[PDB]
Amino acid sequence: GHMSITENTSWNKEFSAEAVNGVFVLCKSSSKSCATNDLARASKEYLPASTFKIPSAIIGLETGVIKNEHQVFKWDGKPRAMKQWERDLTLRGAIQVSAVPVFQQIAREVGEVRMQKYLKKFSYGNQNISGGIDKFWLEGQLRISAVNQVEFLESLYLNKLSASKENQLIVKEALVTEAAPEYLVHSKTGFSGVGTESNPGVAWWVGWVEKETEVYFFAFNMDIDNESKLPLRKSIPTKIMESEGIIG
Amino acid sequence: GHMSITENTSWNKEFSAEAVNGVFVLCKSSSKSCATNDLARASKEYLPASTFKIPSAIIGLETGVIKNEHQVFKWDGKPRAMKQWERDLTLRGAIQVSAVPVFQQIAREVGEVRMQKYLKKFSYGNQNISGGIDKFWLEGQLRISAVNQVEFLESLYLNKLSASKENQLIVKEALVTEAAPEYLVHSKTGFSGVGTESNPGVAWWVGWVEKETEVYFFAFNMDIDNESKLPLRKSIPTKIMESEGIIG
Repeated sequence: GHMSITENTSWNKEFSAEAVNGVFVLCKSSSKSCATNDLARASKEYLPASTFKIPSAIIGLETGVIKNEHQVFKWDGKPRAMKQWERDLTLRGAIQVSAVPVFQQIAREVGEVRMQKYLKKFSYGNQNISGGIDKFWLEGQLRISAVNQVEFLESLYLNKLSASKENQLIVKEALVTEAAPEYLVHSKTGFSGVGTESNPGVAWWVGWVEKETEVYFFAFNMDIDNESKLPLRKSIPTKIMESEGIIG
Repeated sequence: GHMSITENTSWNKEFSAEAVNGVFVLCKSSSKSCATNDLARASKEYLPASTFKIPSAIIGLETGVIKNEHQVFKWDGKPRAMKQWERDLTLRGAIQVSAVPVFQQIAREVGEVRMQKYLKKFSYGNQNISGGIDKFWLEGQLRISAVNQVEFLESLYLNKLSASKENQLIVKEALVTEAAPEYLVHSKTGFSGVGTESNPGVAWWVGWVEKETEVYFFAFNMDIDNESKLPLRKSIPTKIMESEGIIG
């Protein structure tokens, strides 16, 4: 891209408090003005986990696998890994509750050939989908950096991905997580799991904030080996955005 | 259209509690299953006031007067009737804070001819934009019923208005007023003024609620001659919707 990124070690204060190894990337207006606590980690690539439901939803719409925004994903009554998935869901519903089996079936119907095509068009991380069509974003070799997330979300915000504008808009409405008269957040979490010995998992929070006529893009990730640390994925970025005057 | 509407006089309870003359229309799934406290008033046409900045936004975008969803509406410094308008505004911001001058200006640009044609394509009320190219929906001759509002909003929800799908989606995102996992409200208020004792003005609340995989369309209006009653345009529909198990 044409990203211009400045390291700002003052942000590390928010991480040391809870002994978190992670990165926050925050861009005002565009990728031409980004800041981070850690330039090295900003460009390091991790498993996307549920953040991948953003490209996946757009690819589902583009291919016709998802017929339109009113598509209902019916639950077959068989056990699913979380109780909050054991129910019929809309597209927004499935994204918001990170309904993995819904997106596993989307991925299967999209198929390897089309999936590869679109991750190339989107410049989505290392674009490596190998090893199983219904789990490459969960435990396979797909990797993306915080910098790449921000660039990808900026394109989405601008309707500049190689997808119809209407498909980008549908997926954006599905990502709205806070709506006030002059404060709108689009965001998505992810969590790969707790990893293995000496190879922690990754937790994500990515999105953008529209406050007045200003827009801020963000991507956070952190190493995680314990599920009780999970809420830090939103609290640390929230604190940093508060200190910048974005939130509150 | 094909609306099927049943009168249920029990709802009148939440009106008489407050000495309000008004109507509420509430439809589950589609206009094929609607209910109201008062059939006659449901079809009676009133000034849309700020609820007109839904069709006018679409018209704005369809005509080119609004270039896209990222257009900024620049303030000029000159006073406006309220403080919250004295600032630049996104399309969303202006809808959500209900910036009359922004929309006055949009109407002027679209002009009477284009406005007439589109209000006809949209079957919007009595389609009378007389005596105020920039005032017809606030003081002029334009009238629309609760039933018509509902049918219009369902059209918008389904992307079935005579406008590109993308413009419908742009305006829909601007109407989001509440966003939770599994609960999404799109909505828009209106007021027109306190009028007289003989001829009181009207207050509106219109929109839809997506809950689980269900959708509910609503339109409320009421007679209003005292500004202190203005929040009832929300509390009465809210109480009716709660008792239907909707406000989760």
